[PDB]
Amino acid sequence: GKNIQVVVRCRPFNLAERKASAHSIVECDPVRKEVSVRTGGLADKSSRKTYTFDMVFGASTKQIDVYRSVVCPILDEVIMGYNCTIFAYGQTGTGKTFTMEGERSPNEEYTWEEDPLAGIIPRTLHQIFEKLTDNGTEFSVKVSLLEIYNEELFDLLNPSSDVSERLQMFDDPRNKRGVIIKGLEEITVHNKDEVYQILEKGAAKRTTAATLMNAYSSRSHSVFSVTIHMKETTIDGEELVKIGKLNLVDLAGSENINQSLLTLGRVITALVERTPHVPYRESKLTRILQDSLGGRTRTSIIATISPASLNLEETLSTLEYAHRAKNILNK
Ligand SMILES: Nc1ncnc2c1ncn2[C@@H]1O[C@H](COP(=O)(O)OP(=O)(O)O)[C@@H](O)[C@H]1O
Ligand SMILES: CCN(CC)C(=O)c1c(NC(=O)c2cccs2)sc2c1C[C@H](C)CC2
Ligand SMILES: [Mg+2]
Repeated sequence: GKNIQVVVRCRPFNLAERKASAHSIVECDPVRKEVSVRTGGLADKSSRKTYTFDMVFGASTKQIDVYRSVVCPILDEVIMGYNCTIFAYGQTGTGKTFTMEGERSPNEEYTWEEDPLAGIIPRTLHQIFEKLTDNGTEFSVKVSLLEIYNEELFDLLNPSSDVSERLQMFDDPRNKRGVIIKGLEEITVHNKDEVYQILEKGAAKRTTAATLMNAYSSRSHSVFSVTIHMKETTIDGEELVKIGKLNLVDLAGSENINQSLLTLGRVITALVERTPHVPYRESKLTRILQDSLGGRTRTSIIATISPASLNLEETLSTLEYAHRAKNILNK
């Protein structure tokens, strides 16, 4: 057994909000694992709504804080031969993509491997090599990026095929939580010095999918997957063979047509209510990620929220959803 761990990350105010002397309606207390939301009142007299999570990260949280506290422990587990998934869930504009992918610091100040704005995916890839290269491990790394837009499936990493070619999926008859995606490419990442270019290619494929599909970056779900095959020779000369898997899933924005997002919510409702039928089959996303939801994968949710009063209602909606999720048992 193990419950799904759910963490909240509040994003900071941006330029416009900061010059507009915006006041945060959100207070985060990481030590009591608590986010408090100002639901009407004033900064003078106020009703507040409070929520407890597995972790909360306030507006001051940096990319390094998330990597150290959330990602390292999960990566260690994938290195031990486990499957793990991290979802980012939240309204458009609250930092899902920032969290999972990150941005470049302006004016070329950093290399990619040192950029403070690097998110979970590049930091993860960089550390896999940095951990396994030096200790005595023979290992391979494959990555894939399967994205879902309007219940069709796209491979965003494959450098020799166009983005507009949809893929097909079927059930795996060997394993039962399982599906085969015909024609999804697993790209072998030979060393840390091939990481950037692989991701750059996918970036370029993203730009075009965006031209072709309306509000692609908001309405699409992406699943970036890393697989590590490892033959470890222990200092005692014993040879340990293991398979680690990590899914990094950047969900469609949750703001109030998206069958996968609808079904995700229904799948979570079913799992926390222990309704005996769980509607996995009702969308591509919940079929692909069936094992992440009441399955054998260690699963974490980062719910991204905003400090601004404008987003009160959607912030509340994110936190209620995220808060339900805590009750789901995986193994
Ligand atoms: N923790 C953060 N620190 C700095 N900027 C952030 C943070 N979270 C989100 N942002 C900023 O907010 C804007 C939108 O974030 P983005 O990753 O596109 O959100 P989403 O993917 O949820 O729609 C971007 O300008 C991004 O740089
Ligand atoms: C900054 C442009 N890049 C990196 C090429 C990204 O947008 C990006 C990622 N970010 C990054 O790799 C970085 C940010 C800052 C330092 S490294 S991770 C990722 C992509 C795109 C790809 C489709 C899937 C996974
Ligand atoms: Mg985004």
